[PDB]
Amino acid sequence: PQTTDAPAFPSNRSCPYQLPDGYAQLRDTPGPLHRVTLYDGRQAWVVTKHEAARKLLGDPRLSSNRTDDNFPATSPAFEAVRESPQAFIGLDPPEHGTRRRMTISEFTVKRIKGMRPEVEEVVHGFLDEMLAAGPTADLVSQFALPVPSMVICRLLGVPYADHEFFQDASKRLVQSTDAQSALTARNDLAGYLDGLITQFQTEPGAGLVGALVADQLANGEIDREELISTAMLLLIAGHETTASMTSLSVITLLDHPEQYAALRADRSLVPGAVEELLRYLAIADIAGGRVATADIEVEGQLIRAGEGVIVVNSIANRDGTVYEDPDALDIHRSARHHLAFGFGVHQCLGQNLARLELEVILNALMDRVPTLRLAVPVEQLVLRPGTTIQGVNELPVTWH
Ligand code: HEM
Repeated sequence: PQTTDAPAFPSNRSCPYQLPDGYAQLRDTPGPLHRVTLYDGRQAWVVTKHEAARKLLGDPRLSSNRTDDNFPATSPAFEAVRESPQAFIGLDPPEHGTRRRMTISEFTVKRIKGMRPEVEEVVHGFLDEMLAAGPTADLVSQFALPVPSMVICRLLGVPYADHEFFQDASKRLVQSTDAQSALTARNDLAGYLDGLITQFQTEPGAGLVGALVADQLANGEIDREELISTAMLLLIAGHETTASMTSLSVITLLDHPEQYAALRADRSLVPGAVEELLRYLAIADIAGGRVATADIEVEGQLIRAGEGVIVVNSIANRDGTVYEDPDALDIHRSARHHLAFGFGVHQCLGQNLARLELEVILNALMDRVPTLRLAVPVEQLVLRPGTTIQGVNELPVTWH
């Protein structure tokens, strides 16, 4: 018999908005932790319950150091991160805070509020274009990706004129199935950002990269390679997460037409619906990895120093002790306290930007394209694997 008490992890989704069978199994198994086997045969722990996930994400004994040999890499592609200097996502205190603080001023509530006109312009512009062209369209390449791309590039000071290059590099990295393809995509982006830094040293300019070059880099308070990695992190996260939330939300909303109609009739529901979609779709388990630097006892189970732990926020978000009937999409529920953005010192820096983008995107689609519908059946879509950010390669749509 082939039964194991340490199942292969991660698993791939067969439905965009449902837990893989293996994950539903882990969700139902008692206790905060479960053993899994990673692609390389190493055993790690997964965290599968909501409160335990918050506790462990808050535990400084669980390090985010991706350069540690014992870090729970889930594919050969993940060997691209550990090669070059880490952005603050891969740092622990105190280095984490000193670096994160260099970027936080771009993401304040006041700044995000001030960005609304820009986001609305960008959303409606790419919609103007896609709609004028007429159906059939790929919602991913014509809308879901370029919108957040343009927005984050403005925030960063990355010239949108180079979009074909850096969007392809982003796409290659996210779709990477091996180490060499990931390393090449990373190096391509790194060289591009390196040249941008030199350009800023000659001629100062707007955007976070411009500011970091003029200030911290000029004071030697950040390494050039660290600045590259930081800009890269913000660029890729800025592009890829919102793109996936857009595509998957459209698919999910169209599969729940009663809720989608309700959303259209009462736009005050949009912010709450965005939270529920974030909870339900939980696109970023790829960002729950940790390595124990000391023994941690968790409700009778022992995590040993040197063991990998992955906090699986999609499974945690389906904890029925927190969300009644957790596998039901309910745009009227309180999806508050969800872990789609993590918890603690590494909680998503871009979360409020993401929330603004998704609110504007959903309102715009309901306003401008009320007849939007998929042009192929949901079953024909190709979902990305559990080793990357959740999403679809392409999303064929049509409308009146
Ligand atoms: C759209 C939905 C998004 C989801 C579901 C999401 C998810 C996550 C998660 C789970 C983490 C925690 C990683 C960890 O604990 O190791 C994270 C961190 C982070 N995210 Fe987001 N993200 C989204 C959008 C964005 C956007 C639009 C940006 C803009 C740049 C962004 C930038 C970041 C950064 C810089 C971090 C690292 C924070 C730190 O380590 O201190 N994310 N995100």
